[PDB]
Amino acid sequence: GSHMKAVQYTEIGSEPVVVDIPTPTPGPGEILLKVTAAGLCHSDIFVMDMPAAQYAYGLPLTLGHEGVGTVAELGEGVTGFGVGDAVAVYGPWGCGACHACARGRENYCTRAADLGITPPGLGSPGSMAEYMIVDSARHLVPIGDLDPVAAAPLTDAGLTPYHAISRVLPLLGPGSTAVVIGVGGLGHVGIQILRAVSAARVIAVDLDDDRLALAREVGADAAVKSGAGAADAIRELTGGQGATAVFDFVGAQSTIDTAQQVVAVDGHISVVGIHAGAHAKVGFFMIPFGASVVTPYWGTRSELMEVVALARAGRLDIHTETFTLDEGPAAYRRLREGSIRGRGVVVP
Amino acid sequence: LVPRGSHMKAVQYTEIGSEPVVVDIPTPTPGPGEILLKVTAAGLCHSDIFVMDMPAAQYAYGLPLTLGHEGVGTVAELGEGVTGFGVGDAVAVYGPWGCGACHACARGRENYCTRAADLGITPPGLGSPGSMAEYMIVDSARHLVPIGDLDPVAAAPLTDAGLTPYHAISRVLPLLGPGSTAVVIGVGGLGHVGIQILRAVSAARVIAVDLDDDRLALAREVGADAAVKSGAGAADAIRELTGGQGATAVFDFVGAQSTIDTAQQVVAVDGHISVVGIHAGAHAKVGFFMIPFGASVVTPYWGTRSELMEVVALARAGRLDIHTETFTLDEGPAAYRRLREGSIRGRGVVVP
Amino acid sequence: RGSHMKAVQYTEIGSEPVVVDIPTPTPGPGEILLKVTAAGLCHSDIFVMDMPAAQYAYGLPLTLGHEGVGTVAELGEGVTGFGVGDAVAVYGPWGCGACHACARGRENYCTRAADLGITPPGLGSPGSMAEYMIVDSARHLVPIGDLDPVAAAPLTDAGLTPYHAISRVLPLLGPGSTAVVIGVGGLGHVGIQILRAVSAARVIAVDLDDDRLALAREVGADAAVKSGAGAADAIRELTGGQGATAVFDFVGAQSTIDTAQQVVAVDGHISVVGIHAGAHAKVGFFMIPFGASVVTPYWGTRSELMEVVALARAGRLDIHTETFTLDEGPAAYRRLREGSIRGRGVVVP
Amino acid sequence: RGSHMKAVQYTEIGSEPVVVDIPTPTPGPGEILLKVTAAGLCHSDIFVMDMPAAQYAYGLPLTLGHEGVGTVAELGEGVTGFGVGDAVAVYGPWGCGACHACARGRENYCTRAADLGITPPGLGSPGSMAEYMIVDSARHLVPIGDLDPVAAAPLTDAGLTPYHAISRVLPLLGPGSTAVVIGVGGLGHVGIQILRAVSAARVIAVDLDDDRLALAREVGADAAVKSGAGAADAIRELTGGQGATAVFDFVGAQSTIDTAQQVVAVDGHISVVGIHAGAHAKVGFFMIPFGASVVTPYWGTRSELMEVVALARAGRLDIHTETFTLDEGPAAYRRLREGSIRGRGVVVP
Ligand SMILES: CC(C)(C)[Si](C)(C)OCCC[n+]1cccc(C(N)=O)c1
Ligand SMILES: CC(C)(C)[Si](C)(C)OCCC[n+]1cccc(C(N)=O)c1
Ligand SMILES: CC(C)(C)[Si](C)(C)OCCC[n+]1cccc(C(N)=O)c1
Ligand code: NA
Ligand code: NA
Ligand SMILES: [Zn+2]
Ligand SMILES: [Zn+2]
Ligand SMILES: [Zn+2]
Ligand SMILES: [Zn+2]
Ligand SMILES: [Zn+2]
Ligand SMILES: [Zn+2]
Ligand SMILES: [Zn+2]
Ligand SMILES: [Zn+2]
Repeated sequence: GSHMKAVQYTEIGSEPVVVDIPTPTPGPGEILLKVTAAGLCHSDIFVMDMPAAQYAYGLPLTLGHEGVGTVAELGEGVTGFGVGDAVAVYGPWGCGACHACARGRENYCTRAADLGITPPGLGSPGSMAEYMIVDSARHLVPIGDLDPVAAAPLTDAGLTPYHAISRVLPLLGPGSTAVVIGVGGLGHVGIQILRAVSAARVIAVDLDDDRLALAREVGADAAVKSGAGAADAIRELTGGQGATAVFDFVGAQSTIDTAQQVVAVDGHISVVGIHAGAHAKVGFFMIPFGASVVTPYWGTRSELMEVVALARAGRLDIHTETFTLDEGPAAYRRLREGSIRGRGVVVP
Repeated sequence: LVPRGSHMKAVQYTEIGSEPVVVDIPTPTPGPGEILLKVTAAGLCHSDIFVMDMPAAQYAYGLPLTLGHEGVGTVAELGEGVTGFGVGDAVAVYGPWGCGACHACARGRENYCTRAADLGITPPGLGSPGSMAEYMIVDSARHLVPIGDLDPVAAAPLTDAGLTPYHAISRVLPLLGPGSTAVVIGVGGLGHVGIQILRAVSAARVIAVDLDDDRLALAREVGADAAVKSGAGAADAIRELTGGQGATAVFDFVGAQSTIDTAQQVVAVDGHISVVGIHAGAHAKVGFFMIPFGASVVTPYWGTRSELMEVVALARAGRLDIHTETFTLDEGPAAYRRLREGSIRGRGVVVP
Repeated sequence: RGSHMKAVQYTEIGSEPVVVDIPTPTPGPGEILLKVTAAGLCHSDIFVMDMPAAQYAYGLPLTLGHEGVGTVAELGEGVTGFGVGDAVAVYGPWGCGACHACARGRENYCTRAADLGITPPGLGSPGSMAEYMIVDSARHLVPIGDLDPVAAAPLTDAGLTPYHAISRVLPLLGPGSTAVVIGVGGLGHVGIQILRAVSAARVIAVDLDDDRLALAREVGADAAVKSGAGAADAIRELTGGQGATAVFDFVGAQSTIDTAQQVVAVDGHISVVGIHAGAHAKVGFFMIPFGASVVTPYWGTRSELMEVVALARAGRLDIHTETFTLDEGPAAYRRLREGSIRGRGVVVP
Repeated sequence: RGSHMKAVQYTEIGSEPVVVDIPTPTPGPGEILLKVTAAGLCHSDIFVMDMPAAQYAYGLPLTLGHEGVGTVAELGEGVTGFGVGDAVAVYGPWGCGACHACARGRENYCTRAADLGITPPGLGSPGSMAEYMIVDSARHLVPIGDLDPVAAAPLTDAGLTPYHAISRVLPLLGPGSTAVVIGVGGLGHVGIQILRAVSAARVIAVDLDDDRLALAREVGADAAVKSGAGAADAIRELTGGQGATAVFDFVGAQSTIDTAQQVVAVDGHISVVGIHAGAHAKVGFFMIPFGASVVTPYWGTRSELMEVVALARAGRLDIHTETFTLDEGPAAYRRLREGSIRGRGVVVP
């Protein structure tokens, strides 16, 4: 096919539309994938709600940074995969040559911004299209016979909480407690990860009893309703010792405040969710001694392989709702109104 | 609506600036050479809105005016001397009446009659009584085209929604061979038919341009090879699909200055731009280094009689799928309100 | 044949052309070397040399002359179809020869020439204003037989360009049709001759001078009226109010384009042939009659140039010429700028 | 490359084609050497090889193959426009390139080719049924991109020839028109697909074989009629009493031409594309409807070949092919002679 359907963000303030664009051809070192599943996440809405001044990803933009597909054509000199191999796309592309990239932590590449290296669906053409280009073979991770619909969320919904947990995993030994705030998209996977790679007790925190009920099924040992009573409730569940780690996937100021009120001495707060302006206040007597705080970014490539390994072993169960490519824009309206059970996935 | 006597219901423009109204007016009787039709379907056109929005100083079609220049019906009464049609024959109304005697008319191109203006010959619904009524007069048998057993609702838009794009395409059809690209701007009442015509009478690649995801999907449904969003990025998106070579012909059914601007930015050397949609003041700028060499531009008008016959032949062969919404005569004014807000999917059609 | 040759070149922006001594070119494979017998002057050369430093994109130094006629001097490797001594005219608007437009015989509308940097002689490539010139391919040579080269040089542009413009709508110009010619200078004077030879259309001329109107009548215009605000009414006066089938605007000013839009007939045509930067037709509803198409044509096709040469060889095309030597080249361009050349200037090396 | 190559040649009148070794050609200036990727064969080759020895004057030996496709292997001196590796189809009816017909983009109707001895490859010049082939000029190569060469080879004749015949009267084939196709095995099979792609004409297929008529319906024929004395009555029955706008007779027998004259419409057209020696239409008053033109078209133009390639690459043209190796060339011609090839045989060296 000389052209292909793609869900694109074409102008500021408008809804994404299904438009026809040229089918890309892989240059030297590139790989062309036939997309088999493309995930939607709230970060797409956040990007699409940016005003004209702040948005810096160029228009038009093919959406979709949660991509999985099969190798369709290999660019010149690309060995490592064969036509038909099922692969997941590593999102946070880096330069590959800086100290951070050499350590595997391409998500923390120190030259990507200066060089204009952007992830697919966030500056580079995304996965919500019949075909997509991947810049390099090192940004492809094999998935074997993993169902592509289940695999697509793993590239962000799985990778991002996995990285946040991995940053302080040595603290989550037996006897530790991990608090998960927001047990929807990412927190649901975070709970499953915590139970798989650690023996820590998991406390779920969310506004909706519906979300709390599911959190208990996937391993959460206790559930608390979000609000002004959450802090007291969490400490009541842990005596007065606090939570070794708090993974806030909401990112609102109120949830960060709850995290700072319950984190243990020498603990950790991970601000994963994004609410513009929300921030933790790290100062003496405003947070326990030794309790570190960070805003993590996506994850490393080796962590993506580990997330795939968890899924192939039956340890990650991602709730998905499938959509057609033509249903792409409709799916984003569904995501906007919070009417999607778990994760939305477009199957071209 | 069961026929009931010497008066008929009609949708009329009666005073400047007001909405049209349904009225019970006398049923006309055909004079010698004329034909009385029982109307079976009357289509709504955006040009009706343009006419009804003209100020008193500009409007020159007389009041009251029975609206509707998109008419099909059945022969009800033959005027004196009229042979060639029998009572009951299903016919489509050729709209752009001409004098029939000038050089243009002698070639069938009555839409370009050079004497109609001087003689006061005006089309039904645009100066003469239109088809949005139970009955209508047609001036001459040569302005009737048989439609056979075609469904009236689907046949009525053929007289303008089909005929007008068909004529614009026909003007440069020899340019639209295999390997050519035809750009269609607008997938409304006319554009969604133009796409189908291009697929049926040419091997050109068809790229549609519109705003709504619904319109772009409609374009693909009716046969467009590709569809892109209108606006500032439309020109680049088209040239991406053409490999930067430019479009052989651009058919602009919107006619806004921005869409004409896009047409000039994508038209190929020696190509064509057809400005079909009407926006007052909007115009192409045909000058050196403002448009590619040899790229011609025209504002076409309706179509020829032989073209209308060819449009009916396309419909009877199953090559035209006209999207319609049906209204009653009493709903006529409400239908025009729907047309104003652009909530009519395809073409609105009144069925007496 | 000497190793050096005389030529006239545009050498630096904003300055006048100068006479120079440059190496005589040698034809590579596929090319043909001509001994120039006449090189025509054209106002388009002034337009090119008036481009500011930034806007000019035709390269320096540039041997001028895009109206070239000569005799075959040396055949490049593999070139047949012409023999040494054959008198040929140089087809100007070189194309790639391989795109759909080129394959249809419309090289002037080649869709690849710009991308490939293919430019006409004298407008990017070495022109004809020199003792010798290189032609890239044999398909850009047209035989002229024993036709006087001074007469043939203007045919390559002054004849080909109006001929193409008329040819685009010739089927409209049957008996009873009317063709309006605005401007009876170089191209319009030839345009009238063409219209009389290939059609039975009534020709009405429009110009600004009593002398120009009288010239128009002499070359076959049935009527002539003065240009200006009253021009449109004056034409409609002669046509009985019917409007003109086609309008060929060889001036191209905004005022003449405006006139053309006021006189063109329903389902007619307007050809904007003259070049005035910024002037353009306004093609929209209520600003132009229904069905009246408008185009800016470009030069002409190769088969059209053959037909122009056939008209001239049959005694149906005459173009007033003034002759200059190569040394008088820059002088002739001074004359061209100040509009003091009657007809077309031709340089004879 | 090796100093010699295999070629399927017609070396003696009345003989069968044989695989012989001949020197590998080298491209002179302006020429292109192709490595052949596909060489189609058709009944025109059998007709040529059936010419009696009494009519033979010159031409032997002849490398067969006028339906050639290949990749550029070596560029002659001065040739630009293609690079080594480019996939190209060979335009068959070579012309002089300088006459009016050639300049108009109708080299198939070149008026100088016969006098100059310019013959098509495989029909007077070395054909494509060999490891390598010479093309005289770059303008006789048409790029095909990534189109399968085996699918491209038949289109150089089985596609181009019906496309040209239809194109000659395409403006007549509007909605409401009827096109009759006599002989739907090869050229007519592609002609049916062309008619459905470039027009809205109703297509009536006429043939002797019931299986070929079923295939005709599958590729766009609206009706099927048994060829014979009753075909004219059956065709009229299908069109009322109106007749067919155009009749494309790919058989060319006297009986089929007679049927064409009995069904063509007033002001219609009859295209005699197939060849049967001595068969002809009788164009005279009351022997054919008024205004119905008759012609024997020849092959097609280069721009038409580009359009045929465009149709094929868009998935709108399909002909069944059976591939043979170059060593099997004679076997392919044996199969063709006994009429057991479905679609088109293609030789792949
Ligand atoms: C990092 C950006 C500011 C560009 Si965001 C939040 C609009 O999404 C891109 C990566 C997707 N994702 C989603 C949720 C959380 C995170 C995270 N904590 O890294 C990342
Ligand atoms: C000087 C220009 C920039 C306008 Si130009 C590159 C189009 O002139 C040289 C091409 C010859 N010629 C001269 C006058 C008019 C025309 C025409 N109307 O075709 C063609
Ligand atoms: C040498 C032959 C006398 C057999 Si002849 C010119 C029919 O074949 C040429 C080869 C192409 N082709 C095939 C069939 C018909 C036509 C045509 N109608 O031109 C052309
Ligand atoms: Na637009
Ligand atoms: Na027969
Ligand atoms: Zn995401
Ligand atoms: Zn890096
Ligand atoms: Zn209308
Ligand atoms: Zn008239
Ligand atoms: Zn000139
Ligand atoms: Zn070209
Ligand atoms: Zn053949
Ligand atoms: Zn020739």
